[PDB]
Amino acid sequence: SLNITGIQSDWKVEKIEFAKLTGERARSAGANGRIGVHGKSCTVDIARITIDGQTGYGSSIHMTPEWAEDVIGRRLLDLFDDRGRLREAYRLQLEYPVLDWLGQRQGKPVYDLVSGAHLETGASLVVPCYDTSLYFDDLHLADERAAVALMQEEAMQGYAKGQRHFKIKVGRGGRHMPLWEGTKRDIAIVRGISEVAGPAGKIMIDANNAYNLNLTKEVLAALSDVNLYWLEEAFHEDEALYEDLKEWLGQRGQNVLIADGEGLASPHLIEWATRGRVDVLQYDIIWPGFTHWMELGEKLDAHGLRSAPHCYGNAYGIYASGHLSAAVRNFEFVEYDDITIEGMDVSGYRIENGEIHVPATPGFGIVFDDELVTYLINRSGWSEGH
Ligand SMILES: [Mg+2]
Ligand SMILES: [Mg+2]
Repeated sequence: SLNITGIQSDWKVEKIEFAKLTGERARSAGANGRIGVHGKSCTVDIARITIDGQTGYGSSIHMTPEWAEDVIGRRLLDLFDDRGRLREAYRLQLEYPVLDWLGQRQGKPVYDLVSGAHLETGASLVVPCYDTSLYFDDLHLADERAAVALMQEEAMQGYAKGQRHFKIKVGRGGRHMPLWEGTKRDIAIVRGISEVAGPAGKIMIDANNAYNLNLTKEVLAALSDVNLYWLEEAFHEDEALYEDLKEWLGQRGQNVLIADGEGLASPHLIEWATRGRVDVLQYDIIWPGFTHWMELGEKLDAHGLRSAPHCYGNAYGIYASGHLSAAVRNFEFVEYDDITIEGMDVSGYRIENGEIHVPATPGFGIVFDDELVTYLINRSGWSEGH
């Protein structure tokens, strides 16, 4: 719900520029339930848009130079819905540099533009987040007691930077380790980090589909004392099996929410959530993205369902995610991964008390190095202009 009234029909997309910014993760990410080592290396595709002689910056995907050629000249006021929402056709490619621009021009943070009546203007935005960096980093260790320590120490690194909530990767038995040994190792790791997290610490687990329903039940029973907040993708989403699991957790009065949605989602996932089998929805912050999320969040709140936008692989989305919490009431967490992108200043954001602090600086509050971006655009990227 952007405000198209302040927008003039004079304002025109004048130049689109593309660059892939690169970085490192603070600590290398290992394997998950289904695939191998993730690594330390990170990249982000960013577009730089010029309207009315002012530059916007932001994430951009599925945009080839020929996509850009076509959009040049167009009125900014044209790419928007009647209700003040970027048209679908431009959503992935330009939604982020466009929104950034809007804030830059208006001298306002994007979250103020998209504001709900649940939050108020002048009041700071501080959003809960969680540490998502706990991968299968123990697979070189035969000694279960060693593995726990390594995982606890990784968690302490996050605790030291202000993280108080932890998503722990599970499903070691699915592919990478013998099923039983792996499964046991999954439990001992979660038990291990749960100490290191303390009692107020929220623990999430994510199996990246490496379980079935009896494995999940076996795992959850071995964690009934752990402050388990949610359980993410125990197996690919199936209503019947989740209907069996909610009722199972109900019997035992064990309060774990069920989260799902990332990747190639079941096209009936939402409906399954409205029939009460999935509590938390996890579509990616880049794809389908911000504008979709804004539309989706609303429906989700009407149903008293929860919004947890997936984010991993793209640092930029962490910061975007935070802004979205202003447009959705039942927003859950910012999926935080500690990454440093060259040319991408995020120091205006702060991590404290298991919470992310969103700056009042215009747009998405990220300061990009105009120069190195211009250096990268020229070196390996591209430009389209009049
Ligand atoms: Mg996941
Ligand atoms: Mg799934």
